[PDB]
Amino acid sequence: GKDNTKVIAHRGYWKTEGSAQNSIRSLERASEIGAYGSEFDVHLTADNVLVVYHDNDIQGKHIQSCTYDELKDLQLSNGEKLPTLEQYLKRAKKLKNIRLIFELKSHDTPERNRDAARLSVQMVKRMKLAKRTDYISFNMDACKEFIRLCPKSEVSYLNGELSPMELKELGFTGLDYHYKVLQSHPDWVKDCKVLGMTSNVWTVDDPKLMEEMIDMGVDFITTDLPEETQKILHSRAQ
Ligand SMILES: [Mg+2]
Ligand SMILES: [Mg+2]
Repeated sequence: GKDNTKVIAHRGYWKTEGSAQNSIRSLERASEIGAYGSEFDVHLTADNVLVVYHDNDIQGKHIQSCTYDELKDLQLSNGEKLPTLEQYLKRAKKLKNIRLIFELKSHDTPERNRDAARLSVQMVKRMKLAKRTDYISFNMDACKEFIRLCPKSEVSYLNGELSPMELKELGFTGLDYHYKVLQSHPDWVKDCKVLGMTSNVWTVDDPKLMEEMIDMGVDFITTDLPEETQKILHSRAQ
């Protein structure tokens, strides 16, 4: 029957010429290929500036305890400067076709996670992107604050241990779980459907596994090879 699986470019479309994880180029290239969404990772600096980067440390600097001034001139793998979230969102605003899959990274206390989530929602709001921005996090305190602040927004849990029923009760609108969790709990995708929630799986790059997850009926696949997933979905729709 009909596949209902859409493609999320993990860290943007970075496995392509001139691109880099979590970059302006990767966001642009995700849009250029027509992916459903582009995922990116967000930290709050010591001085409350939101920046875009996966790892907790960049070139020996721990992002969450450093000021933005210490970090601002550090370069990505393609020579771009470390993006501010504001810069990321200014570019995303002109890219109309694409959903923004905003991962808030885990912060150092529950209260700091709440602060990072509040400031994230404020930035998304002032940049006029609340309609196109979905939140994901490993951190439960961050997720709960996004749910509280944005009851009509999409919020999915990353960490893998809560059933869809448990997530629905907390006000989540989806799960976004490691593929092995969904292999270990093969009924959770169906339960999400029954519960009116979305299912997302990360980070799936092997073609046999993409097929397995599409067969299971995941709403989204988060991948470092987004064009391969698109090809597979196109061939299957023939
Ligand atoms: Mg079919
Ligand atoms: Mg991420």
